[PDB]
Amino acid sequence: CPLMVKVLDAVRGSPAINVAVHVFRKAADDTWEPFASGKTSESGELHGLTTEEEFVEGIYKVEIDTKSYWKALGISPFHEHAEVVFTANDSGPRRYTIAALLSPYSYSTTAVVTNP
Amino acid sequence: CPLMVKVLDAVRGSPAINVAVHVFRKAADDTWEPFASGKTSESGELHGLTTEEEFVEGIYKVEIDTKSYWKALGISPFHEHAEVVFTANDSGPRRYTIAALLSPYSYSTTAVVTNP
Amino acid sequence: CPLMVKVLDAVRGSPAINVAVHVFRKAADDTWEPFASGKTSESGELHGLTTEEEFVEGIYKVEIDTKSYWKALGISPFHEHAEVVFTANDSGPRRYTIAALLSPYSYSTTAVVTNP
Amino acid sequence: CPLMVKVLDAVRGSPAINVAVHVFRKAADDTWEPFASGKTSESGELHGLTTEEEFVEGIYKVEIDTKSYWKALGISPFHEHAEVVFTANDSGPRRYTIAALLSPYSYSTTAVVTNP
Ligand SMILES: OB(O)c1ccc(/C=C/c2cc(O)cc(O)c2)c(Cl)c1
Ligand SMILES: OB(O)c1ccc(/C=C/c2cc(O)cc(O)c2)c(Cl)c1
Repeated sequence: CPLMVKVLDAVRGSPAINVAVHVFRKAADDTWEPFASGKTSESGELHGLTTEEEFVEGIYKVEIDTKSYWKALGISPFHEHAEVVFTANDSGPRRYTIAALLSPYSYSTTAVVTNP
Repeated sequence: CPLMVKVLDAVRGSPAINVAVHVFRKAADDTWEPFASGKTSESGELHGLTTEEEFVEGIYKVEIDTKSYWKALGISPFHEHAEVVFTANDSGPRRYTIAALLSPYSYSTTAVVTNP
Repeated sequence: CPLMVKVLDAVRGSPAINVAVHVFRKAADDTWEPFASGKTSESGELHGLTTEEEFVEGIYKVEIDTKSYWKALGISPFHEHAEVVFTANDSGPRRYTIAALLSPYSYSTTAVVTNP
Repeated sequence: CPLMVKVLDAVRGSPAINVAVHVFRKAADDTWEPFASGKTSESGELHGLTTEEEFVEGIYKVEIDTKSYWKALGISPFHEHAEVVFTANDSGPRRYTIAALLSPYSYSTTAVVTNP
């Protein structure tokens, strides 16, 4: 797929499983249109959010529901969620992996952008 | 200073200087109302955004114009901006420092929540 | 394999390719014995460092040559290398992924520990 | 203060208090000679490690006893310690802050290098 999301847990040393993820795309009217959604697998990965034909040039926001994830482990986390906003495919079609590493009061995110 | 924002540059190994920073607070209609903003100092810090009386419980968003920072340095930046969304809670006397460490394709953020 | 190393580049938004990696194991005499070595592939991954029979209980140090990596891109980085030191398999045999995310003046590392 | 060390807790969202910190300097025989050490304050900071005259160019190692920190909080910590290895260079008047952000299975570190 042209878009994949990977989530890691820095407290447990494991993939972040069952993490809800929502993708929005900025519409012409400048509002965030819902584009795709899903949940991470046993390996902390989310595959199949979209296809090459559907994943056109645009501004995208990937929202990772970190709060729900931590609450289900008894932790009262700082953030509501992690948000990643970026322009996609404005220099031709590429493959995007959005990775996040999660702690209760901190997170980091990076992007791996590759051209097939 | 119940809220401070500090921004660092992981490429140059320096404070992120003259970075635009916006704080929004979610309203009743769940809209993002502008709350405070400014530009980071020579120390990469932004103080005096708000006061203890004005900084009530609620949901807050800190938005960092990372795109403009990297452009001014001539790196092609991946993110449109860096966004940090959290709930301010009154559980005792608290002060919040929102730190962000910036790279062209990644950022990390942490909250340092302390009792004065 | 029971030990894999993954390295990402936060400046370029890509896997960190051709990164030299050395693994040491603390010997009885309390010196660091050379245990395994290798280089990351096109995907930023290093496979085949060791086997289940060889990867016994111990204290291990994984040294990632970050300086050589950046120098070959014209960057004069802060760190000599990234070092990850940890006790392995003292609670039974497990699989270890050591991940690093690299910037010129910063890096982060995490561990994904799974039980097959 | 040409060298400061600051340590933060990504789980509790707080300064890492009373953390042991050791600084070593590589000798001619390429041995790690003890150079300075101490314990972080209530602010997670360690000042007065050295002086401008004593802090000559060379290779330095900052070692943080993260294992003992997490044990005191009852989390099973992955790393034996966190280590940061860098070359101090005289290219102009410089001051170094070595920051580390700690999780049980991960840490990130950055250098803030500034001209007084
Ligand atoms: O295919 B795999 O086995 C795999 C393993 C680990 C990662 C980790 C990515 C990462 C993101 C951060 O913000 C900080 C950090 O230290 C690591 C990834 Cl993308 C893939
Ligand atoms: O004195 B202060 O007000 C202060 C507060 C916070 C930091 C450091 C923040 C930091 C954040 C990350 O997401 C990764 C990382 O390695 C470091 C520093 Cl240096 C200083």
